[PDB]
Amino acid sequence: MNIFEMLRIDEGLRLKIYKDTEGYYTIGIGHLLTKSPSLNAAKSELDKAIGRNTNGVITKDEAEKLFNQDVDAAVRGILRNAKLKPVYDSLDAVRRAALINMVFQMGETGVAGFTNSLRMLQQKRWDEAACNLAKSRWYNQTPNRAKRVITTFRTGTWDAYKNL
Ligand SMILES: *SCC1=C(Br)C(C)(C)N(O)C1(C)C
Ligand SMILES: [Cl-]
Ligand SMILES: [Cl-]
Ligand SMILES: [Cl-]
Repeated sequence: MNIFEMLRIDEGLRLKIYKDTEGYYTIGIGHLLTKSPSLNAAKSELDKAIGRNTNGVITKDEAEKLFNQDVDAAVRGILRNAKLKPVYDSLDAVRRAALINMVFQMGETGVAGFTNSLRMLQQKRWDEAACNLAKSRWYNQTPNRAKRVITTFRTGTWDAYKNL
């Protein structure tokens, strides 16, 4: 298991524009195109992202390219952020993946806002961090995915992603 395999499980793979859990136009492996309710706007974002006039459909290779960029962007976002960087630096490799996962899903600013959870993570109070993380819109809206990510922070193992 690694961050790519982890996010691939959590995000799935779809080669045609679809709406994510929040109803936003998305493609590939959880690549958010736009929050605009306009399919045309989403298609424009897609063509720009891929560098060609797509019929709202991409190849697996193209999906994986966007995915690579997006994982890179999440890590980059964590390292540039004054709140996220110290937490990330304090974590082991498995828990680092859990933090990247959160940033991939909700964005740098969103995760940076989890002040109390971040402190507990920094303190290595894993059970307490786990409980605090669950007290969120994130957990309530995507409970199975949040449970997997939280289990990863709680245990520092890939147990939540085995047999998946
Ligand atoms: S997060 C607080 C709780 C814990 Br530690 C367990 C035992 C899982 N619970 O049922 C809660 C929600 C009270
Ligand atoms: Cl998805
Ligand atoms: Cl992009
Ligand atoms: Cl879920």
